[PDB]
Amino acid sequence: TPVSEKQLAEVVANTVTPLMKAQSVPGMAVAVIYQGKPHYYTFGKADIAANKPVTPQTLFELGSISKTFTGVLGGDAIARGEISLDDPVTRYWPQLTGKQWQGIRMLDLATYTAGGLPLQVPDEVTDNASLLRFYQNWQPQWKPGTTRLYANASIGLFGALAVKPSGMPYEQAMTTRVLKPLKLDHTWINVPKAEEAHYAWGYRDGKAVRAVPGMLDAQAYGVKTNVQDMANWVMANMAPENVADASLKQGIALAQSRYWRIGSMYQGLGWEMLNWPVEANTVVEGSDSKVALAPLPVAEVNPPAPPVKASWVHKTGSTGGFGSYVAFIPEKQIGIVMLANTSYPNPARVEAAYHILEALQ
Repeated sequence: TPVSEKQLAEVVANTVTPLMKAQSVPGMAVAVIYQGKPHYYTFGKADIAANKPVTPQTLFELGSISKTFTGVLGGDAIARGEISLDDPVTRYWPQLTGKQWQGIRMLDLATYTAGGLPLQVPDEVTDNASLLRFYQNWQPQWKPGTTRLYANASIGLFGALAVKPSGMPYEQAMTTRVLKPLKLDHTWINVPKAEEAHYAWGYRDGKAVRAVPGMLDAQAYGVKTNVQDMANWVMANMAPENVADASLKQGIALAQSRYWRIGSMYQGLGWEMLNWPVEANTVVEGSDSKVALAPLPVAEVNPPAPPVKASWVHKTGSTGGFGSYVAFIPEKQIGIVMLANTSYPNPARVEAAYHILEALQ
């Protein structure tokens, strides 16, 4: 169904406007990838009190969508020959001597199958000495490679260890190996003073808020970006054949590979996938925290299945004051980015995105 630019504009507006009013969303930046190019639509305010509108230059906090960058950076390191997903975690952290770590691979850290690592690294951890103490003391509730339990303590460590062989700190490795080659020049972990004027304000219970530190925060949920950079990020991931950097294109393919199957979903590195075609209720009913935070049994995909073009590839992300979502279908070469300055229900994000993409397929 060939939709015109005019009809596309109407499809987006008619879906986004009622959503924002029902969910009390202050502002939203949307990007739709259709017929080889990005289409931008901006709504509302970035700063309500100052009355600043949302523009394609407005910066939003990505939340867990930051994990897709971690997965690709890790994939790039594997493609360079620096690390292997089959290597034990201890190969990259010798001081981690606890015997409970035997059998736990880099793959397990990256895909939340280490055996029960908790959602977050505790507040007590304020340095590297205490970080080690935490992982050394941890006792697995399940055997490695049997149970998926979404955790920042898991993927966060994967990201920190994956960049060790390069000799660069995580931020520097991400900039040099992923951001720069893709020309994502307005994507930050640390927003410079010159860019603070573009930084949107997040809202929670009417209160204006913005992200604060941690330890493995950059690896798990510390990325800030505008809708233009995000659209290009989605384009590189849905069409890696067009990226020149050889290790990066392979890294993108590795992040979308299928390592485990959990019911109707498949776990990649950062990215999560479902076979296309898929109905909305399957995708929507899967985005509920009750199911998203639960420890679920996994089915090993061995060897890992390469990227399947007929897939619904996506990732949700939130912070105290922001709610974002990204979804794309490679077979159709269509995708969408929805960045907002309020954390509204994930099922609502999925429903809206599915509605828009359904009109383009």
